[PDB]
Amino acid sequence: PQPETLRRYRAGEPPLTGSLLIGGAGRVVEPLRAALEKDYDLVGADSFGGLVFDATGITEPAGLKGLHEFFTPVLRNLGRCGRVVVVGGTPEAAASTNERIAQRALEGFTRSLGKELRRGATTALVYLSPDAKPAATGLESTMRFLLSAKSAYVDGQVFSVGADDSTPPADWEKPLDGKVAIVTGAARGIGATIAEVFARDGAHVVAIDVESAAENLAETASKVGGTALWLDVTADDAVDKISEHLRDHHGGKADILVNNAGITRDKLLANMDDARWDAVLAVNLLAPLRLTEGLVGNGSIGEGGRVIGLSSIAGIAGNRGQTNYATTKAGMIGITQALAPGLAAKGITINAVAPGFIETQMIPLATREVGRRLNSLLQGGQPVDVAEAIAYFASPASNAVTGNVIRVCGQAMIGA
Amino acid sequence: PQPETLRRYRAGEPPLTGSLLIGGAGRVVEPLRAALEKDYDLVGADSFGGLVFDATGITEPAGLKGLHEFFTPVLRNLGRCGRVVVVGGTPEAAASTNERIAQRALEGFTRSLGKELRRGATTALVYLSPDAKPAATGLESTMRFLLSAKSAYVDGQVFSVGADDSTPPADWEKPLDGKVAIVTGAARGIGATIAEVFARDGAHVVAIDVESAAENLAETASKVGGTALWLDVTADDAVDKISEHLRDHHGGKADILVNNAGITRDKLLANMDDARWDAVLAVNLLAPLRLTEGLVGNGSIGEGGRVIGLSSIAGIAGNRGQTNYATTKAGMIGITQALAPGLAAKGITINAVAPGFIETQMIPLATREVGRRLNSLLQGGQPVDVAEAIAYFASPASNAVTGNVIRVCGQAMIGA
Ligand SMILES: NC(=O)c1ccc[n+]([C@@H]2O[C@H](COP(=O)([O-])OP(=O)(O)OC[C@H]3O[C@@H](n4cnc5c(N)ncnc54)[C@H](O)[C@@H]3O)[C@@H](O)[C@H]2O)c1
Ligand SMILES: NC(=O)c1ccc[n+]([C@@H]2O[C@H](COP(=O)([O-])OP(=O)(O)OC[C@H]3O[C@@H](n4cnc5c(N)ncnc54)[C@H](O)[C@@H]3O)[C@@H](O)[C@H]2O)c1
Repeated sequence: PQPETLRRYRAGEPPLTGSLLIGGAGRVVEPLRAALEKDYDLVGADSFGGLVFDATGITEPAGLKGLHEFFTPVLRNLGRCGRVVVVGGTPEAAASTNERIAQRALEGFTRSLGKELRRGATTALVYLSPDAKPAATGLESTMRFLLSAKSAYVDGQVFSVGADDSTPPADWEKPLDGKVAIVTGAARGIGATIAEVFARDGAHVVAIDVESAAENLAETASKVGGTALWLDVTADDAVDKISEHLRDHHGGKADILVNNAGITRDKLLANMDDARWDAVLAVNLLAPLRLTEGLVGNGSIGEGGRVIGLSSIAGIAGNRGQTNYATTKAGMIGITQALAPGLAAKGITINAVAPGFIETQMIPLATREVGRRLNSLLQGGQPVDVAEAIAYFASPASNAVTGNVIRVCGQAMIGA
Repeated sequence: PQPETLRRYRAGEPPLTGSLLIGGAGRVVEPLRAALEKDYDLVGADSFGGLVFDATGITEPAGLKGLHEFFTPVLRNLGRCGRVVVVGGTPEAAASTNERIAQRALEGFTRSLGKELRRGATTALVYLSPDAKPAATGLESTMRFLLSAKSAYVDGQVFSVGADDSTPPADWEKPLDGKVAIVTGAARGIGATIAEVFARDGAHVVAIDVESAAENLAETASKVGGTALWLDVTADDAVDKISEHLRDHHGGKADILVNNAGITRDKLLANMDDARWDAVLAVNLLAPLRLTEGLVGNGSIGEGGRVIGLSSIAGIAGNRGQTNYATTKAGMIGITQALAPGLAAKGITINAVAPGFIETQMIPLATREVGRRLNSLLQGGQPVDVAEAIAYFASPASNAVTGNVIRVCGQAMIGA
C-alpha cells in the first residue's frame, strides 16, 4: 500500500484526469449532466476520472442495493486521483422515515469506500435540500470543487447544500474576481497560502497579522498584490482598525472574512496556568466571534458575504495536551452553527474548515513520521489544500452552502 | 503509559471508588447534589472518585475559563477509574447564540481531557434540555450510569437528555425488575451477555437466534432464567412468531427490544457479489427496521417501551472491506434518528450503542494486538461493557433519553 502523487490545481489543466460517469436515479442525475456537459468530459469503456451516483432516488433501505450495482463494476476502472461523489437528500427533510433511514446510511457507505479507493482517489457525500429547484444551481460550486484537483486532500467528508438558487460567477476559473477578502494570520503558514489562492482566483486581499510578523506580512501582501494591516486581532479596537483600513482601500466594504489567525499553548490541564488558557481562548475564539459580529454589525460585510473559520481535528476528536485549543476549535464549530440562521437572513454564509495533518507546519520527529501516514491518502497535506476548501466556501456561487464543517485531512483515521 | 484494571460492576460495591465533588454554576449543581446525597459520598481533601462540573451557567465564550478553574486543582486528586462529567445545556436550544457557542465548545473540552486522564478514568459530556423542570429527574438515570463501574468502557462520549420528568425505578439496583426484554442474537457473544445483564437487573428475557445456534441459545435462556425462541429475524414472518411467543409467555406484551443480531460478509466493494451485499443488508438493517415497526405496530411494545440498536464504529468512521456492513450500522443510526419523534409520541424511546474493539469477539493477530490499544484506556473492552450501556437505555427511568448514539469504545482514536 503506497502513497500517490496527489494532483493539485494548475491553471489550464482539465479539472479531471479522465471522463465523468453520472449514474443512479432521482432528481439530480439529469440536471447535473446538463450543468457539467460544457466543462467536463461526459460518458459515454476507458480510465474514469470521476464516478457520481445520484442517490436521491433511494426511498427505503432495500433501495441501497443501488450503490452496489453502480459501483462494483466501475471501481477497477477508476483513475489516478479520481473522485467518487454520492449525492443524496438531506436526511432530516425526507418525505418518509424510510427515506431518512436510507439517506442517512449513505455516510457509512461513502466513508467505508474512501478507505478502499486506490492511488490517491477520494469519496465525498453531498446532501441536497429536497426544496432545491430542479436545475439545482445551488449544487454546482460543490460539485465543481469536488470534481477537480482542488479537493486533493478532502476525503470522506459530508457536504450539505440548502435550497437557494445560485448565479454562476462570470469566470469559473477566477471565481473571486472583484471580491475583497480579509485574511487574519496572513504573514505565514496556511494564512499566507490563503492570500495566494484568493489572489489566484481574482480577489483583493487584506492581509492581517501582528507587529512581530513585521515584513513577512509585507512580503505576503506584495506577493498577492494586496495590502498589509499590522494588527493583533485581540486588540480592544480590532474592528475599528479594519473598518477604517477598508474605508481607505475598498470604500468600506469587504466580501470575505477568513478567521485563520490562531495560536497554541499546549499543556496538560493538570499543570495549566491562566495565561495558557486565556491567551488561547482570546485569539482562537473570542476574536473570531467579536470580529464577525463586529464587521457584519457595522455594515463592513453585507449581503453576498462570506465568513470562513479555521477549526481543527482537535476540535472534533480532542487531543492530549490541548483542552484549551480544542475548546477553541470546537468553539469555532460553535460559531459556524450558531450564527448560520441569523447571517442567512442577512444574505451571508459562514462555514468552517477543519485541517488535519498539514505539513507547513505541524513535535517529536518520531510521532511526526507516523501521524502523517494515519489517513486514507497515506501522506500529510499542504496549505494549498486547506486554502482550496476555504476558497470553495468563499465562492460567489456557494450561497447555498452554510453551516458546514469540512475536514481537510485526507480521511485521517482519527475523529469522534 | 500503562493500561489499568478497569473496575466493572459488582453487586454491593459502592458505585464510585471515592467521593463525589460537584462544582460549577447553574441550574444543575444544586438539584444534582440533592438527588445524589443518598447513594453517593458527597464532598465535603482525599482521593476523588468523581468530578462533576455544571456548565449550564456558562452563557458566553469568556465564561469557559470556568472549566479551567474547577478542573486544574482537582485533577491530580482523581481516583482509579474515576469519572469526569460536564453537564451543559443543549446547544440548539440556548437563549442566545453566545450561549450556543459556549455549550458547543464543551465537547472539545471533554474529549481532549478524556485523552489526559490517568489510570482508567473517563470523561463524559451530557447536555440537558433547558425545558427540564428544576429537579431534573430526567437526568438521574444518565448520571447514575456514568458515575458507576457500569460505564467502565464508555469514554469521551456525548449524551443528550430531553425535557420530560422521570419516575425512579422501585430499586435502582434492579432497574429492569418486572420488565420483559426481547434480545435478538442471544446465543453467544455480546447478545448473550445482554441477556445476562438484563436478567441481573430483574428482567425476563426472550432470547432469539437461528436454528444453527441450537442449544447455545437454550444454554443462554436457562442461564438467564428466560425463554428461547429459535427464529431467523429475516424470516418473512418474524414479527408474527415473536408476537405469538409473547402471547404464550408474557400476555402479548414486551417492554424492551434489543436489535443485536448481526453478521458480516467483508469484501472489497470492487470484488463484491450480490449475496454479500444482500445478506448483510437483510440481517443488520431491514430486519431491525421491520421488527421495530412490526412490534410497535401491533401493540406488542407500547407506552414505556424501549428499543435499543447495535450500531458500530464502522458505521461512524467507515472501514476497509465493509461498505455493506457500515451501510447497515450507519443505517441503524438512521433508524434511531428517524423513528425518535414518532415513537416519542407513543411513549417509546429508541437509542443506539456503537461498540468499538470488543474482545469476545473481534482478523490477523498482527492487527488485533494493535487495534486493541488505539484508545484512551489502552485495552479492548468486554461484552458486559456494551451490555451495560444498553441496560442504561432500557431503564424505566431513561425516558428522557432518546435518539442517542453512544459509542462503547474506551475513546478509540478512530471516528468521523
Ligand atoms: N496542521 C496545523 O497547521 C493545523 C491543524 C489544524 C488547524 N490549524 C489552524 O489553522 C490555522 C493556521 O495555522 P498555521 O499552521 O498556519 O500556524 P502559524 O502559527 O504558522 O500561522 C498563524 C499566524 O497567525 C498569526 N497570529 C497569531 N496570533 C495572532 C493575533 N492575535 N493577531 C493577528 N495574527 C495572529 C501568527 O503571527 C501567525 O503568523 C490556525 O488557526 C490553526 O489553528 C492548523
Ligand atoms: N467487536 C464486535 O463484536 C462488534 C463491533 C461493533 C458492533 N458489533 C455488533 O454487535 C452485535 C454483536 O456481535 P457479536 O460480536 O456478539 O457477534 P456474534 O456473531 O458472536 O453474535 C451474533 C449472533 O447473532 C446471531 N444471528 C446472526 N444472524 C441472525 C439472524 N438472521 N437471526 C437471528 N440471529 C442471528 C448469530 O447466530 C450470533 O449468535 C452485532 O450486531 C455486531 O454487528 C460488534
